[PDB]
Amino acid sequence: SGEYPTVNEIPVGEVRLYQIADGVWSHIATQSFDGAVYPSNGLIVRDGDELLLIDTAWGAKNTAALLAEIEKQIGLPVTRAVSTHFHDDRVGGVDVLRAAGVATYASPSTRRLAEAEGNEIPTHSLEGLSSSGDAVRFGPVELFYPGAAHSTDNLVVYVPSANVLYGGCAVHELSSTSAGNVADADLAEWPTSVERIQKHYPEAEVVIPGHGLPGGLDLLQHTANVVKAHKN
Ligand SMILES: C[C@H](OCc1ccc(CN)cc1)c1cccc2c(-c3ccc(CS(C)(=O)=O)c(Cl)c3)c(C(=O)O)[nH]c12
Ligand SMILES: [Zn+2]
Ligand SMILES: [Zn+2]
Repeated sequence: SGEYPTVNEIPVGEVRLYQIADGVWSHIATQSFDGAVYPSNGLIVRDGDELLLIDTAWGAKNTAALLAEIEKQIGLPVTRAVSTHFHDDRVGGVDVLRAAGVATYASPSTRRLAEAEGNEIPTHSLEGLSSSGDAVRFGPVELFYPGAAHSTDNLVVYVPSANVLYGGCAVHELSSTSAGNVADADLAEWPTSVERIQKHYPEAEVVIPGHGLPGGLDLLQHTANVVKAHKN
């Protein structure tokens, strides 16, 4: 009823949307992984009379439910999707999107890692993002590669019309006490990559983590703090 959704409002298989700003929503879903249940976020950005989707809802059935929820709540077609790294919470559901006519995109780094891992593979490669600090436009957003952090391929997304920074899994929520799933992370480089985000997007007003509650710019420093403490 208006607060940011959590698993206690989200059975696995259901999707909720949350209005972030004019023409910007997050999507929230829950999934089971290794015997525990987790929430995860993605983004939806209005692109004229179409929608740009950032990240799947972590699974085929969740992503089908996401498309149905978008039709119910927004009613504009999702035409393109970008996955911000190669893990299942970002690409799991790409096959569903592709069969629903959505054009799916990711960096070549993400595509190679997804393929090697056996995860679903976005169709189209996003060039121009291979060096840290790189940025490219994609419809109503800017895609930015900050360097290795949560994963070597992680991208962040900025919505300039609303000063919304979608950090994906390189950014953690304020209540977090650990750095999440670090199996593919670079804990030593992560703070430097976060510093690059801070320098590039100093006017961000909303910061959205890959998992958990949005907040403000403090999520960036908090993420560096939790990562440094995990490393140590
Ligand atoms: C889908 C993704 O795959 C990662 C992966 C990597 C490698 C392998 C081996 N090839 C297999 C899978 C995945 C799966 C499960 C958990 C996570 C978490 C996560 C973990 C703990 C917490 C704290 S919490 C809520 O427990 O208190 C939080 Cl927030 C987030 C993240 C994340 O940090 O982004 N990503 C996750
Ligand atoms: Zn991940
Ligand atoms: Zn994640």
